[PDB]
Amino acid sequence: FQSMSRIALVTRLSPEAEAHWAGHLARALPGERIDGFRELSPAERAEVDIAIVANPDPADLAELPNLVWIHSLWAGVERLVAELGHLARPIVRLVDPELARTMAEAALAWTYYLFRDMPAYAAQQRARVWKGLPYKRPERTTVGVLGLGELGAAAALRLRDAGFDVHGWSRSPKEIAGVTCHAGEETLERMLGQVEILVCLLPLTGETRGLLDARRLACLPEGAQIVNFARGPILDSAALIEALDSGRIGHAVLDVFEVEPLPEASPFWGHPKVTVLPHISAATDPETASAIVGAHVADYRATGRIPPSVD
Amino acid sequence: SMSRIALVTRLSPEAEAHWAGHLARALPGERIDGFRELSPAERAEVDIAIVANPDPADLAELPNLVWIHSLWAGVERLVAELGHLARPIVRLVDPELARTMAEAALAWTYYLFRDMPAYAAQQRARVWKGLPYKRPERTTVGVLGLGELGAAAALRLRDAGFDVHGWSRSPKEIAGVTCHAGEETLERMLGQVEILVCLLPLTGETRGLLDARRLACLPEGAQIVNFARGPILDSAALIEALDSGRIGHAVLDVFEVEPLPEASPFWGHPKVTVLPHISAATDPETASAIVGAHVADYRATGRIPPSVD
Repeated sequence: FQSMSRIALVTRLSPEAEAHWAGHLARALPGERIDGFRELSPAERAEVDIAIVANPDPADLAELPNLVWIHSLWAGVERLVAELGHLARPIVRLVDPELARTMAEAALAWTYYLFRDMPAYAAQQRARVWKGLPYKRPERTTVGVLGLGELGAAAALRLRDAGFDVHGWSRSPKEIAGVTCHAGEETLERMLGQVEILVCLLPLTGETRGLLDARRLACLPEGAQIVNFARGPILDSAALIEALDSGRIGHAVLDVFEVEPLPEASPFWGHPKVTVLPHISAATDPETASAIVGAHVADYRATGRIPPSVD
Repeated sequence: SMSRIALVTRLSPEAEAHWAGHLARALPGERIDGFRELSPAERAEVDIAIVANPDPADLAELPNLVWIHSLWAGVERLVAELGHLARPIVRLVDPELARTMAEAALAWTYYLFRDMPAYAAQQRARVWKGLPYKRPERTTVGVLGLGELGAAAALRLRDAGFDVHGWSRSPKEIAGVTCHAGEETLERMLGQVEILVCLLPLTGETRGLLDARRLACLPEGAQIVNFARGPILDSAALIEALDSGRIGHAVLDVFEVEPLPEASPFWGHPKVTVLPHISAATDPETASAIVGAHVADYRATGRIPPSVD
């Protein structure tokens, strides 16, 4: 017999979440043989040359000999490259050309969530309290964006077009029309000082790890609200909790955490001033994500060319 | 001897105080107090009441009252309810209202679209689980009512990328929005709408418009936002549609009794988001100046502004 090729879907998602993906991937890649890792026998595993993954268990990936390369379903594979660099199979991240748009949407939707007092109304609804809160217009409301790369800039422009008084910070100079742009660590504290809602869209490096520490959080106005779409380590967890408790920070929408899935024992889950999101601000719709995986897979079947991978 | 103004509301104390401060700035010459702060002698001095969902019982304790200025745009409830006083009622026509209502339409569409209720429910249960996203362009959003508010709202939604459908009783064309006209087309419109935003005025033709039958026309799991008025929507029918799964969620801002009594089932319902009439939310800075001008003109001329009747 001619030996046969196949694809394993290796995740640690809920079974219904994995099955949702399987269905979409099957649509995008008809004829490929795609199975949940759990469904494959040892013979079938030895046939697998491509793994499509979402937070896979390394133990499962190690049970696939003859594996050639990996396609993540996620955009952020930093967790994965560290966890699995050692398997010496290229890792391909899911790069979606519409990420900036979708992240800018999310910045706006969650700024509105805070601006329009949705959390407070939800809390009051649970206590059966009817109580309208003071409204002021966006134009008298200062919104800060940390990070002015492709995502931060897109986000700032959506916020601007919504009518907010938008301030931007970056390490280098940036000029974005209708947005007051601040440059360098020197101007950061003056920028934080004026901002009622802060949206974080910074990349994680040496110079940004712990950038939002106890000191810097204290620079924000009393009651300021924060949205973290960046990475966990940009923000000092324990310092955020103390600032929340004391009232310095009014509310925090958190999408990114040092450990993900966020462990059950994190105090963030229960915290009254915290909204926890499971790393979805910028997610691709699975139809689009699947079609991109599909195209990459199809190109490898045609050319033997592994797509551009990560270090 | 002198005149004075009473601020008569059933808002939160801090919401009332926010208004008092702004009104005081817009009307420095005047004496303005919260109704509760006035003694019976002082009450007899009051000639103008500035109101927001006032308690009629309070307005009745002001004898020499001449006219009323509402802080709200929709005073239809009030004119009927205060018919027995036969005193002019002046509404707030505020130019910023359309912008602010359109903002709200968008923000709460985003609340539903981005799955915020479900993520909140997961958070309470300590469940980490990303949900499928689909783009706005593949997502149909309906607006009921295409007056000044509904049209503004439709345009914000359109510019957000949503597949926007509009319904009104009269013909109307809004660019980049699929517009439906007349009660005949209503059910075909409801039929393809995933999120429905209600911005209809209360009239004879709209009382009970969203009844059991019409709710059933929506696709399974459709989500609704009611920024219109309580009687547009059949309460008990909504609750049964929520329970059965026909309707996935409902954001409700408007109720015939406000504050919403502690015993309403809407408070404790897991598929309901209750908002305390924040469809009346308006920046008081801007609004106060309009009240101010009206009050000032009456102090100068004795002319009551154009009232409703």
